Amino acid sequence: GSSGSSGNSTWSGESKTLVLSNLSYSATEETLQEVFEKATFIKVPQNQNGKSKGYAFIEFASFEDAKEALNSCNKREIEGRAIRLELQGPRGSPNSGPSSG
Repeated sequence: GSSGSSGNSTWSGESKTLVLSNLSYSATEETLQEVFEKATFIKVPQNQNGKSKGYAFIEFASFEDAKEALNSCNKREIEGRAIRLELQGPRGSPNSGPSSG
């Protein structure tokens, strides 16, 4: 959390469910099933018409696999649209550090 892109950081927590965002309507569970092979289950919420709300819910065996794909898949260009992945769950927090000991 800051005013600038940092990258993949080790958050104090573990989640087997990955939160996909920036999904294209043209993209469906089918396309996702290709990007995530370890994904034990893929969910893509669409609209009454058939348009992806703009996000998705990926499921894995554990925080192990989920992170394995979330580390790479991160910012995956699908159907001409960059998709982001974030470990679903609570909002963790870093540990202050004024002076190292």
